[PDB]
Amino acid sequence: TPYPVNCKTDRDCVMCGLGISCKNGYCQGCT
Repeated sequence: TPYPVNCKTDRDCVMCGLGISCKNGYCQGCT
């Protein structure tokens, strides 16, 4: 889930999935 998945860019949330939209320093919705 994109709850505790932080990031700056799209591929920064790679931990969540393959290309995740990054919100205010977090994950929007990976796979």
